[PDB]
Amino acid sequence: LQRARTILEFEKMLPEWLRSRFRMGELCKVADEDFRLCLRINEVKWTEWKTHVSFLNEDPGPI
Amino acid sequence: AAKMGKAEILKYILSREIKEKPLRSLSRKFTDWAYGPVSSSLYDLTNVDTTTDNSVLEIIVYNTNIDNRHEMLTLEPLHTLLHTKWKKFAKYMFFLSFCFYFFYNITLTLVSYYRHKMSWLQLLGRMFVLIWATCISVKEGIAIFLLQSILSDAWFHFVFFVQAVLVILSVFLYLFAYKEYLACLVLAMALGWANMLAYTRGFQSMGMYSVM
Amino acid sequence: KRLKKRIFAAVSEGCVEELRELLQDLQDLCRRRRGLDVPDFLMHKLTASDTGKTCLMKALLNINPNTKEIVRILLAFAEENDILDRFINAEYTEEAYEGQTALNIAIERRQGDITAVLIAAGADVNAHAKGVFFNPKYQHEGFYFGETPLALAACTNQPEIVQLLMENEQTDITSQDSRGNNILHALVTVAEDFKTQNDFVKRMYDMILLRSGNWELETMRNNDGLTPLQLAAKMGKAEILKYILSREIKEKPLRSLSRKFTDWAYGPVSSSLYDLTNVDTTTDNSVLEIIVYNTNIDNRHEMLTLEPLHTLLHTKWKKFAKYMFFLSFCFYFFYNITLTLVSYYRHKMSWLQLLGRMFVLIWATCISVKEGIAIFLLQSILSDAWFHFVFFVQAVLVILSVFLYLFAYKEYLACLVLAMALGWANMLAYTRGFQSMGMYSVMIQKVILHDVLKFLFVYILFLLGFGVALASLIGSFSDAVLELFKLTIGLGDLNIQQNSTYPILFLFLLITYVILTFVLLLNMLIALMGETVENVSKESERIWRLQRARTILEFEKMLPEWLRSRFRMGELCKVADEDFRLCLRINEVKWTEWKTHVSFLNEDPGPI
Amino acid sequence: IQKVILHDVLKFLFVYILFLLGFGVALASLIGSFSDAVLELFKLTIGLGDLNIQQNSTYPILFLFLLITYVILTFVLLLNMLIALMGETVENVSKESERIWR
Ligand SMILES: COc1ccc2ccc(=O)oc2c1CC=C(C)C
Ligand SMILES: COc1ccc2ccc(=O)oc2c1CC=C(C)C
Ligand SMILES: COc1ccc2ccc(=O)oc2c1CC=C(C)C
Ligand SMILES: COc1ccc2ccc(=O)oc2c1CC=C(C)C
Repeated sequence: LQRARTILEFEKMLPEWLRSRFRMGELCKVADEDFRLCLRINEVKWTEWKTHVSFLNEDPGPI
Repeated sequence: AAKMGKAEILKYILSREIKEKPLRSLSRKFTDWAYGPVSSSLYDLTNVDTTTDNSVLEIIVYNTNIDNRHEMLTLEPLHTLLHTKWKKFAKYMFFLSFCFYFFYNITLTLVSYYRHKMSWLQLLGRMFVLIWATCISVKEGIAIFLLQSILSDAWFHFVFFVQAVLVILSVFLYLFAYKEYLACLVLAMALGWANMLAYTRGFQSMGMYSVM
Repeated sequence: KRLKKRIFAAVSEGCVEELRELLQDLQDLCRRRRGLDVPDFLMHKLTASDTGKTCLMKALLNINPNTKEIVRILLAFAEENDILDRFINAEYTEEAYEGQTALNIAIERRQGDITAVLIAAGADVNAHAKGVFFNPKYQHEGFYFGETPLALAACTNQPEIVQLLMENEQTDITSQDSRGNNILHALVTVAEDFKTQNDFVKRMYDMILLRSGNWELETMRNNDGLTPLQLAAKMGKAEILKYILSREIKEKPLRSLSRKFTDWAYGPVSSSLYDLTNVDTTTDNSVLEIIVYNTNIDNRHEMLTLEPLHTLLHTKWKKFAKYMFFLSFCFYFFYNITLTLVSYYRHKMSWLQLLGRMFVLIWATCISVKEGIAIFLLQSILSDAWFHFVFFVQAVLVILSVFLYLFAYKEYLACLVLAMALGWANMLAYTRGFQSMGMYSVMIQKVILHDVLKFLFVYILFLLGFGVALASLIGSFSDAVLELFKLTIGLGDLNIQQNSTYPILFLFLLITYVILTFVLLLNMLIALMGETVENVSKESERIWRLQRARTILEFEKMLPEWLRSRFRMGELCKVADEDFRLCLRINEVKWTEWKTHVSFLNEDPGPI
Repeated sequence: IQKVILHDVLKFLFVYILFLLGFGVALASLIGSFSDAVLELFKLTIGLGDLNIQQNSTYPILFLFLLITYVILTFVLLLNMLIALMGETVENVSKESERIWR
């Protein structure tokens, strides 16, 4: 918790145009006429086996 | 859900994947691509990031009255977003903070009793002390004025301001020509080494040397 | 161009009747385009130009409950135009995804029903996927299933689809992809422990192996040079390596493809012959030299409790190195005793002094030769690669000393002392054998040195922190700061207690230093009783088994060749028709598993 | 129990004698010269600080650096013995010394 305060306090110490450069996440079209700043987290699941019907990008490549 | 500390109802907001086709928009944790057992999942940061006035970070982290803050900070669009901010901001800045404050207290004891046209390394060393201690009184003077709390980190904003003001109050006594130019400057340097112990909040090996 | 994109759109959804009339339009497009004879025109209207994705791919990507109807119309449309070979066996042309071959899409989507339709129509079941995705450089970028549709069926846990591909004719089970792997490498490459994977990789290793029936597809080497046993050791896959060394197969027509033969069983007492065909240091690689001489993996203590490994360390210990390591411990101990005697204590020299100096000169040169090889042959320096260095340092400094006597320098005396002082440091490095000396390893002593230096890093600050306040009450600091830590040693000072300025304040400052140091000293013992106790007692017992296991293998390379011919573990046994394998005997007693015994080599149970 | 403790102290002495001999050869170079210096070494742990051998003719700053590393490393080994007794001896003997007493 004491580290987590020092991360937020330092971000207010940055200038405004530094936070524009250092930006976490990318814009992604998740629905029709929608764009959201989104974080990518890659996970590997071996137990839950199912066919995949809810997926945005058909071609799986990190491009 | 962040301010009251409700944990498992906040897991449901940041991981609300909805696979139904007519309303997939009302969802977070989108799946970008899945191939067999390897799947790439886009969590959402519409209000879960310090880019607006409030955020889920500033309400979870900058908060003392609740409870339970370590459990909410292991939720997945939060716990990754601390770690990505740590890897690109503050593993550089906190180590840069640790050196400039360490070279500050080294310079205090050297120019005090050990060592116009002064010596060139002695003049630039005294130049480094005068500007930097005033920056701490300005910086920590704001953080006290903006803000139970003193158990966690609100006391630690005070003591750097105390170390800053006593150096400034010392040289002001030289303008008023008092005897306490010597004694109060010593108490500032002795309290200065106390706050280098307050940079032990980052180091995991120094977790057992906290104040708690 | 509107007609093309409406086909890819109608295929993406369940629009059956829209897809029919588009094909009725596209067939009417071919009647006006009879001049090109439509090989490529039928491809160009059903395949994107840049990516090479086909309409048959596009249905299998987007699984909907009308997918079974979309494909059977497309395959019937491909059959009317006689283009079914190019329409099914088509592939991407991107930099990634090279040859994804829509059969592999249906196998990925866990759709076994539409899988059989493609195979019966002819889907070229050995269609190698390539490209940078399926052969990823980083682990999270892609998925390495093994570049074979037969591999992906068993790697993604589809047992009935393993059956459909294998029983097909031109499956070619022993195929090698890029990187050279079999299917058995691909199952070994992709596995974890029993957590996260409920044993499917182990049984998918099984089901492919019985239908193979031969010793190719498990004695085949990839481009690196490894068999699926050796590659199971190098990557550290634990429970798939339990299955190789304990693969007993009780079926009569193929009992040869087995390890852990049962030699004789009588009631609850059974004698089991494990196998050592490549599990013993008699070839270039082995499962011992790949498990023991390896630092990059993880997990080495778990693989070394597997049964043809764990016994084979113990049998080598009982007949080689409980003799040699105790012989190593005495010759190095008599070495450092002889150094300090001939240095300062004690032509025609004295006879016991001349033979003592004779023992030092030849032996220290042997260490520089022996450890000079082990450095030249070879992250690593955390475990035993640093310990090969220091004996060479102790060897060379004695040799460099006497060379300075040839160059007549003053440093014949001083460098020889530093060699002797470093010589007693390496007798502490013979504490890797003794189990009582497991808590005196370097891994624990590094953690303790980490926890003391950070305590000094607290203590120096409070030494400087209180000490500036001592310097004000009267170098004045350099006199007072020496009085401060000597007070903790026990030097109480009376004259500086009687200060001119504020004697009651300096006495109050002294008593708070004694208390706060006593707080910090108690704060160090909480750090060691809290953290160090549990985890290192797990770690120092696992690093002690491993450090012994390196000393057993290093000693075996120190034996001559004809000594390893004499000292031989295991015997030759006829386990099948016209087969002989060097095999270890392990006698075990099982009382719970009751069964009649039908798989046994020797009918008469006697140890003869 | 008293056999196990005597086993764990003698192996600590078997570490300590080596570091007594190991640092002590470096003490013998900075100036029997060893037999005078090796007596000063363990009496320093008893509490006999010596002033004249602190003022060496050859390299006084090196011998002071050698002295402070002996005090720390012995304090490491002394802490290393208490980890051995709190880690192993506590659980098993409390199972064993109650069964051997009955
Ligand atoms: C170093 O990044 C941080 C920093 C602070 C915290 C605080 C709360 C927490 O539970 O997690 C955190 C992480 C994530 C660490 C890793 C290794 C993903
Ligand atoms: C990166 O700079 C730092 C680093 C750490 C601290 C610590 C406390 C504080 O109040 O101030 C700090 C500053 C700002 C100083 C300047 C000169 C802008
Ligand atoms: C003394 O033989 C050794 C030597 C080293 C190891 C290292 C790993 C391991 O787990 O087991 C080992 C054994 C077997 C001991 C017995 C009593 C069967
Ligand atoms: C059995 O002999 C030993 C024993 C232990 C060691 C230890 C390290 C080493 O590098 O060398 C050794 C030798 C070889 C010495 C000779 C004279 C052939």
